[PDB]
Amino acid sequence: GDVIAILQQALETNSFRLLFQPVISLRGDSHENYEVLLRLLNPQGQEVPPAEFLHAAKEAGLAEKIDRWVILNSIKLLAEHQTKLFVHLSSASLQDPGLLPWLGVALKAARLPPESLVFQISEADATSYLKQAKQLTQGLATLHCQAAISQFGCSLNPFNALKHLTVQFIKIDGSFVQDLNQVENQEILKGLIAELHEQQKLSIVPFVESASVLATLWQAGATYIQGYYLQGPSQAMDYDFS
Ligand SMILES: Nc1nc2c(ncn2[C@@H]2O[C@@H]3COP(=O)(O)O[C@H]4[C@@H](O)[C@H](n5cnc6c(=O)[nH]c(N)nc65)O[C@@H]4COP(=O)(O)O[C@H]3[C@H]2O)c(=O)[nH]1
Repeated sequence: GDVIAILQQALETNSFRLLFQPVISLRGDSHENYEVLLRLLNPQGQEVPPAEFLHAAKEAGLAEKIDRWVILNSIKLLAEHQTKLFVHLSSASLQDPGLLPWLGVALKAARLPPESLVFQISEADATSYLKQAKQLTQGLATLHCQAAISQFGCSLNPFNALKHLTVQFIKIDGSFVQDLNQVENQEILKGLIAELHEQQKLSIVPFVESASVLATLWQAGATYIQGYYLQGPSQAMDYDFS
């Protein structure tokens, strides 16, 4: 239609919804972690997935505003439990010199505890905008936020990026848990996890949709898992982590 007109209006009328998908600790950590996922609410009140609007938003100069809406609301809902939220950043926000100054004031205004937010950057974006990702993640550390790289492991030399960035969590690409009946894929997954741990990064493995995969990941040493098998995205944070 005019997705752009709809987005412009949505940003001014709270016509978005946050969903939450729990991230589960396998090694005894007590935080109640959730990933925040965004849905646009169309004029009929239906949830529309990021695939249908984030691209057009960025091209129309709206991506930073969408990220600020998500972050502002995450900070709020959080404030309302040892909860930690994983929040996505678009590439536009990576490049935005105003993000850090604004985030600093936004955190203080809600009186948010340290280590409450983890900002997620895709591997592709971390690599494409390496200098900006370096600066942003260093700044996040100064503000006592954490950071993560998601969709990890698909670039030619995925570990090189970590030489430059300040990140505590690494969320590997969902492709790595497909076809785990093949021993080659088991070995690839195990090696990836092992190398992340050598680098003292916490591994998160998503797309867990089966007991065999859950068990394989647990034996491979993954520090956290996520997937429909545990719980899909929901409007409420009521997962039983205990
Ligand atoms: N097959 C399968 N799928 C699963 C499973 N568990 C979760 N998913 C879905 O897999 C996608 C994971 O997010 P992402 O791909 O890393 O990447 C995200 C991220 O790049 C972007 N995104 C979503 N929310 C936000 C947001 O708040 N801000 C920004 N900047 N980007 C967002 O949109 C992408 C897609 O998000 P979603 O449509 O919510 O789609 C999500 C999630 O709903 C599973 O076990 N199996």
